[PDB]
Amino acid sequence: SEIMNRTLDLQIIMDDLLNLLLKEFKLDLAVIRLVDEKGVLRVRSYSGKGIAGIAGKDWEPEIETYIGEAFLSNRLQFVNDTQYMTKPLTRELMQKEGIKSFAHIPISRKGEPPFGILSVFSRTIVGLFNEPFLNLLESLAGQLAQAVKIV
Amino acid sequence: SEIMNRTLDLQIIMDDLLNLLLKEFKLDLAVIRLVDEKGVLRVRSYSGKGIAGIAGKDWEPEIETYIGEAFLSNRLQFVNDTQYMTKPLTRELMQKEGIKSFAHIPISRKGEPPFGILSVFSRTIVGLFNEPFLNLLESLAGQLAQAVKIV
Repeated sequence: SEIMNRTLDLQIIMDDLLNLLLKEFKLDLAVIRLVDEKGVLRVRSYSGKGIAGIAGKDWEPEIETYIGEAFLSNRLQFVNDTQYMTKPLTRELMQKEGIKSFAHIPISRKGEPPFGILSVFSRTIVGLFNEPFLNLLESLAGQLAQAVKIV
Repeated sequence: SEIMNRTLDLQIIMDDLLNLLLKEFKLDLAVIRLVDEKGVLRVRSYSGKGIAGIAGKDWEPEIETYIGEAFLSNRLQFVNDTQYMTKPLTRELMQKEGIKSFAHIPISRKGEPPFGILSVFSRTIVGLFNEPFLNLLESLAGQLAQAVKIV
């Protein structure tokens, strides 16, 4: 109940942060996933449209996906131009959704194993993910990590 | 953490229900508020646009508002046509947002004190809230009440 209310507060924090991110940058979709008790990466927050399609499901982390690789290696993964991906069906599925550019960023406290992924997608531009922007996403991700741990 | 995950599941249940409601009916905004520890009605879920305006804040329940009256008396309150409200500034503020019609429905388990309000608004039509539709909202509200209590 107290923990319940802190979790509901956590939700609003996450949702507001993704909404501000989409306002400020040429991203069209953003998703936060958190590991549940069973270790599945569950969708807990998202902003923009597309959650009902390709970028929107729950994931058992696995090295064969970009998102599983980010989580499992604790290192960001990104594609600056979807035309040049090496996974041909996945590439095809994503371009069909209009995705030009994407990134998966681990959500972890400094020196600790990640407990989620921040995933972001532009249907708008390629080349979004230069080092300055990756800097900012990792800052966003750290502030999310902090807020979760609070609960 | 377990309770945390059940609360995050509760969120998705609420959000999906309001999204389905707005799909099926000529409502343009829906809000769920739940009482926090201090007794304030906090916005915990919403669908549609308008949350950043008049229909969107947290409320200390009070008999001088329609929403406080619904909560405090445990009885639904509704206005079928905003042109005929007796609160002149409030009426003016709402019509300026384009609101034609609204309802506040207590969220309670059968025979128990309410622990939230389901508020719904149409910018689309007057007369929405006939008895059949009020039936359905109270059913929605009971299924929400159940889900919260689960957590």
